[PDB]
Amino acid sequence: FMVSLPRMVYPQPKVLTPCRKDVLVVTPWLAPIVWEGTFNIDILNEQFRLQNTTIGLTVFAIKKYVAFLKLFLETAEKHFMVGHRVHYYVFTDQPAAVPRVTLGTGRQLSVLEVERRFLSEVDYLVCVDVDMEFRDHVGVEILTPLFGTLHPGFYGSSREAFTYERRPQSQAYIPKDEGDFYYLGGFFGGSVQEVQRLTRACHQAMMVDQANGIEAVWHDESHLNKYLLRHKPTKVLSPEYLWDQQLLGWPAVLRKLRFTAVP
Ligand SMILES: [Cl-]
Ligand SMILES: [Hg+2]
Ligand SMILES: [Hg+2]
Ligand SMILES: [Hg+2]
Ligand SMILES: [Hg+2]
Ligand SMILES: [Hg+2]
Ligand SMILES: [Mn+2]
Repeated sequence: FMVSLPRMVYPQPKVLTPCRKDVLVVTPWLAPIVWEGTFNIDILNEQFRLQNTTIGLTVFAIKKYVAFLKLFLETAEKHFMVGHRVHYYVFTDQPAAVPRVTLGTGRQLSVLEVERRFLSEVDYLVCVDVDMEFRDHVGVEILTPLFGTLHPGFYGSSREAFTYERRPQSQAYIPKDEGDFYYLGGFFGGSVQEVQRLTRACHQAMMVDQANGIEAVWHDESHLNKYLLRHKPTKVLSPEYLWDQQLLGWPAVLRKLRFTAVP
């Protein structure tokens, strides 16, 4: 089970004072939406460390994308799950091109040239795009059975504007009157079991579409959105977790820019 937390001194939560008055911090199915100010990282760090949590971070770097690995890994070392056990999984067609990045204690990297394995090596899997860089804290506050991240270009949009697959001939089809949020295909995760269930579902849905001669408007992301619509995530990450400052600047609603696209 889980052992007791130790004595800790921190500000008492205020029942009659809203966390944030500018954003939604909980979904209709009671999943928290992670924004700066909603969590006390010291409490969460304690909770996950007491469980000796290991987080796997997977990235695919093919062809010219291998050039993004150095910055990605170096910044992950400074901001991703610092203090916890981390196992990086770099899938690439150029294993010899992977840069030799210096890792902190308790962190390792495996190069897989281009599943069981994940179940016995890590507790959670975080799947992200490699042409990115960490700029601020990305920690255990995101860990949960299944999470999706709000696409920075649609967080304030109506479901009508969401670029979901709109053709009924596709397994990723989502009608104009359905949809909670538009999740990004570049940052999702959860327990190994839940992540594998999601990838398995999308892989099969994509095979059906292919056989039917159709390709979802935004490929994997379209299927990811259909999956999360029908299997509600247990946590939703705010756009703080995947932003593009060049394209979107730095709105007041974002107190931190944690993971961003590289110019
Ligand atoms: Cl991945
Ligand atoms: Hg708060
Ligand atoms: Hg993954
Ligand atoms: Hg899917
Ligand atoms: Hg897929
Ligand atoms: Hg997917
Ligand atoms: Mn990307």
